[PDB]
Amino acid sequence: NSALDFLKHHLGAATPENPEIELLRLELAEMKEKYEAIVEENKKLKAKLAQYE
Amino acid sequence: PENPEIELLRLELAEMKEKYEAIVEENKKLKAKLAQYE
Repeated sequence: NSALDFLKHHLGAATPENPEIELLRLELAEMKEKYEAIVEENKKLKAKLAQYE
Repeated sequence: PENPEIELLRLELAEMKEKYEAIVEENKKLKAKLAQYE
């Protein structure tokens, strides 16, 4: 039963907040921020080259 | 720590970083090729 299943997963010992995991998640978010910025720049450089060639 | 969840997170962090070093490298070529017209 999907109802019981969901209940069975959301009940019990929650996951203790691990400091290493929180860090890594913030590094991931941070790295993704930087990546998306450069994707913007990368798209601008490509727009410029379109003018030439 | 030899924790699957932690190691998985490190793998994703490493991938995102690899995807990021590729555009950084990708633009290197662009800027350089761009000044062949500008």
